[PDB]
Amino acid sequence: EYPTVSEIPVGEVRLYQIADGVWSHIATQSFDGAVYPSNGLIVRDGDELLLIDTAWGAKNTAALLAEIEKQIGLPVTRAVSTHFHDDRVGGVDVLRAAGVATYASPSTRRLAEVEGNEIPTHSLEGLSSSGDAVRFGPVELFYPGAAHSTDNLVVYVPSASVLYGGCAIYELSRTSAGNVADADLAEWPTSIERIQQHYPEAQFVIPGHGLPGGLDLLKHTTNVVKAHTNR
Ligand SMILES: CC[C@@H](C)n1ccnc1C(=O)O
Ligand SMILES: [Zn+2]
Ligand SMILES: [Zn+2]
Repeated sequence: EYPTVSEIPVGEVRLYQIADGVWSHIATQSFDGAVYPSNGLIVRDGDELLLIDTAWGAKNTAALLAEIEKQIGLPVTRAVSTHFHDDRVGGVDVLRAAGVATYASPSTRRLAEVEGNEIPTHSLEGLSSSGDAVRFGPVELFYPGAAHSTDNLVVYVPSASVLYGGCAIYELSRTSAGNVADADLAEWPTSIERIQQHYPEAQFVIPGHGLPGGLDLLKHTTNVVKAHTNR
């Protein structure tokens, strides 16, 4: 069973093996009066690991690296943040000090600097236009357009048919919008449709927060965004 926000003390990180060489990482964080789970991805890259997103904070990201060393025992050599928010770049300094090469699009680095969040060192070129995709080792990076944020990327693992949607994709149990302060509500369904059109073969869909599912998380998210738009 997938670890839920109830089973994880703020400060611990769980790993969940989705497929051969693919895991999600799950942390918890307190925010605005509540506790939320948060997902990222780990993808084996030969004898190294590619990390997708921090574990939401320096303390959680330290624990994430410890859990990876304990349960997998391969070095994290590169990390990609999928947008500029704290649940995605909070902990980047921890990764860089541990020798991880940290990456984000110039869009994400720009917005993180404006916001005062941690800034990944390296830039991912070739993702500034909606529908752009670039290979990054064992994953493909995709910019679907503005959704949860203007810079949000999704990540596809071709070998395992795993689509990591990040915060642009909601889990089924979430029936109201989350933090939409930086969102483009008007474009979000269109951006989700680009994901569906580009990855129709996806078998495992991982939202930014909560339980994984299939491609039906995409239509669920569009439904929730439209309902919010209409409120
Ligand atoms: C999922 C709950 C909301 C508040 N949230 C917390 C952190 N990130 C988000 C998001 O919307 O992506
Ligand atoms: Zn966000
Ligand atoms: Zn988020």
